[PDB]
Amino acid sequence: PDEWEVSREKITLLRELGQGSFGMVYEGNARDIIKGEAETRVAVKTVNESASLRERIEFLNEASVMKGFTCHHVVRLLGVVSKGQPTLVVMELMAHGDLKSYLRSLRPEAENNPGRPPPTLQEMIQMAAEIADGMAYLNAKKFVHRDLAARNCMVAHDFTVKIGDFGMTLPVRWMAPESLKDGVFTTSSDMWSFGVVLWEITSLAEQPYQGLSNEQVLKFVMDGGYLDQPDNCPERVTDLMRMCWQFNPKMRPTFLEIVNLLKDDLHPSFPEVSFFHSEENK
Ligand SMILES: Nc1ncnc2c1ncn2[C@@H]1O[C@H](COP(=O)(O)OP(=O)(O)CP(=O)(O)O)[C@@H](O)[C@H]1O
Ligand SMILES: [Mg+2]
Repeated sequence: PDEWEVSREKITLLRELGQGSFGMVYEGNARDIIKGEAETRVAVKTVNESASLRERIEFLNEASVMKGFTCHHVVRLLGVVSKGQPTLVVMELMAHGDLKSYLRSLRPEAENNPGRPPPTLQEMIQMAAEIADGMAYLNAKKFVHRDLAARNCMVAHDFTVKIGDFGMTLPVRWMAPESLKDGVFTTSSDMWSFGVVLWEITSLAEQPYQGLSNEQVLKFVMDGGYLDQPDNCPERVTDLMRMCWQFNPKMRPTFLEIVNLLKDDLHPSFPEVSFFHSEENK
């Protein structure tokens, strides 16, 4: 931990990035936080003033959990400021924000279209694999996410997609039938959500089950229903989605199996940074 402690003086806040459950998250710069570089672009989490003592404590404890993660496909903790107020949690910056928002900016009618076409089949597979790789890492770490969705995935400067955090410490449209029914959460229910993320990716982040109320989705899914394939969705992605949505959780694949299914169609750098190809998984 002390090894993680960073002096407040080294952090410079630049602008608001978004609201976290504990408080505002800002984009900033950190002086000499990573060996080899003078200054690193970073995301800085803070805890709102209206927070109770216990929440300020839980805020730090969460950072402490992340200290144990070293996966290229999960957003990394860079350091923390726990001495004095306000406390800060420095994470690697994901320059393109949450996946959902990123996907909607690539929509033809997007008032903020970055100027490129929607994601290619190749890019979608790369995203799937990266997301699956991060999930496999978390699962190997004994963590069941419970809230996997595009909003909870992030996009780096080089477009690498990573899982935001270790999970939710509600998401009806993303929950597996057994979770909706018995309220049970497993890595298998995380696979179901994973499928909805793929659906989100192919639909450029449309609202799942648009038209149905959370009341109807609840019954629909529990009766065995699932999402319709987006228009002109690539067959290969449709098959992955279908596997993820088998009513019987024992029938769905594992994240490791997802990665294995797509390993021969990824960017060359993948094996050098993936958990799947790392020695922590062999
Ligand atoms: N590392 C990072 N890089 C860039 N933006 C980030 C970031 N971490 C957080 N953000 C921004 O802040 C928003 C909220 O952060 P985040 O989703 O991590 O909070 P959280 O963990 O409290 C959510 P919840 O409790 O709902 O799961 C993100 O949607 C994004 O816009
Ligand atoms: Mg989160």
